[PDB]
Amino acid sequence: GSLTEDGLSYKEKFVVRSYEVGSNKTATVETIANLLQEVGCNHAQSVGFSTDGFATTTTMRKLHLIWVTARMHIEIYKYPAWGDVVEIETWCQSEGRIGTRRDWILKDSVTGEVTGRATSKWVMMNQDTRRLQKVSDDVRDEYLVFCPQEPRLAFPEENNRSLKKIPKLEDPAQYSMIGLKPRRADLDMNQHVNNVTYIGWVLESIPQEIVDTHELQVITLDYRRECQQDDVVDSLTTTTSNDSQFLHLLRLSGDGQEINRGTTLWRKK
Amino acid sequence: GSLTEDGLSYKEKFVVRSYEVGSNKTATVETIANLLQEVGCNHAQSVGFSTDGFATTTTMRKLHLIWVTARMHIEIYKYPAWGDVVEIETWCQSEGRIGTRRDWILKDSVTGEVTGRATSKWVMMNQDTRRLQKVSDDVRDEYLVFCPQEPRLAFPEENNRSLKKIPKLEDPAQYSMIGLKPRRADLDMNQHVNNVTYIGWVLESIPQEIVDTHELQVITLDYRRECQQDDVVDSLTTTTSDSQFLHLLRLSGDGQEINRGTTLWRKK
Ligand SMILES: O=C1NC[C@@H]2CCCCN12
Ligand SMILES: O=C1NC[C@@H]2CCCCN12
Ligand SMILES: O=C1NC[C@@H]2CCCCN12
Ligand SMILES: O=C1NC[C@@H]2CCCCN12
Repeated sequence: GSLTEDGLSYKEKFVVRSYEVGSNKTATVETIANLLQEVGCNHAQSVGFSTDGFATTTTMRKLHLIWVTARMHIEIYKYPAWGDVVEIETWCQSEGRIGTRRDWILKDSVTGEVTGRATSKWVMMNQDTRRLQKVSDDVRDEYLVFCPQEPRLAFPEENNRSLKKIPKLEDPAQYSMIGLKPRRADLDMNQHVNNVTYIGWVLESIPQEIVDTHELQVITLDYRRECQQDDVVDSLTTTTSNDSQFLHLLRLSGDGQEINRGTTLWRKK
Repeated sequence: GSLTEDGLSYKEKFVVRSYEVGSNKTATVETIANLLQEVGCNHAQSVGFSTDGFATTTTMRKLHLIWVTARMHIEIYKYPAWGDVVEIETWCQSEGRIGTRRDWILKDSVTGEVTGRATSKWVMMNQDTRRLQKVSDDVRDEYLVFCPQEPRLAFPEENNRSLKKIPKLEDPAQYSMIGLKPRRADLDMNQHVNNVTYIGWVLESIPQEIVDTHELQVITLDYRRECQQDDVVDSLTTTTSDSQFLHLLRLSGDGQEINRGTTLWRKK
């Protein structure tokens, strides 16, 4: 792993491990998600930002401010096989006072073809109060020198799937997985439930018949609230659709408080 | 990763990843366990055996026979930090008709000091009937050429922790974590619940104040039965003492035993 020649992006190669593959002998979407997070963290380290998943500046730490993901969007064309080398490039861009965006391009190291792409929107919030806030000028200036100043988008299209509005699933859901609880492996270095865990929980309510005959092509997830260590979650899915599409909702098992919402698109294997 | 000069052992280096560390900025025991499994799998690949976690020979596949873990024992002296390079060496040894043993030595790449060690006992069984069998002469001859013929033990000391008898926890347990269920990430490439998941489940019933003030030094686990995708498990722990605990995993319904084990923790 290293920053690229112009220092405005970061690249790193990964060799798919035996325990990282699923029922098809290819990397799972959760293996891909961890690798996206790993390369994002290595990028923050390289330019001096925090490495705790909050990618903070010295000014942000003084003010108890952190970066939090509001939306994650991943599109995989080909899942790498066990032992394959995948190259991932990542970069950040400011979206003015709104927040920041981190993009990723996944490539097969051998052919150089783009096997996937991802985008994420991040908002600033006070860690203690949980209150969101627009990005200050001082913080913006600390980061802008590490970003390309001309737009560089992983999803440049006009009506791309990464910007689609996501509705709230209405009861009754077609399918459900109830009483899901995080274990210590589901928490990060700061005892917070990892965003990759939520991807796994969304996918738990997809029937096994879909998982067996299809491959996940797109997953978009809108994050609303954090799930604590002692929280219990219910994962809800309703079919909305050649391809299959689903609408997802994660909510607390008790009061039904919303944690996440999302959509998936699957293609016949 | 590569087989060593004499071809009777396999070595590989790993750089600790950001998502592999815990609340102490060091690798978790589950990160270590996955790396042990990864290097065991790379060893099987290198000499032509199956890479599905069963390490089968051509004769075993013809007879629907597989290798299954009966006991796992891990001892960690120092957990590697994020970004550190850990070298792991692994080898197998036949234990006659009983079964086979896989050993591991973990080292800090920079200093060369032994930061940890592990041992595992494996038994042969028909994958369909689940009936255990003593190892046939034909199968023994297929893999003896890949093993050191003189004993090479990660735990050579007589009366060592890796051989201790494990009793069954008696009700009431001091602590418990009930209704644990595996998700798809908890299954391997063949839709079976990964052995590393059981290590996580044993540790769920340890109080958080132990986890916060101590480091896990030793974990021994005796495997009795597999947990299916739709099974629900209860993890039970009682203090026996450093701090020591006795563990039991059992089905949430009938109380059928899945696993039993012991842990030893050192104050931070
Ligand atoms: O935390 C901050 N804020 C600005 C400065 C730039 C160099 C890396 C660390 N940085
Ligand atoms: O996890 C949380 N808690 C509130 C905030 C809303 C936007 C992104 C996700 N967030
Ligand atoms: O006899 C057998 N059965 C499978 C394995 C392949 C490598 C050579 C020795 N082998
Ligand atoms: O996982 C299973 N199923 C039966 C067998 C008995 C001893 C080794 C571990 N076991």
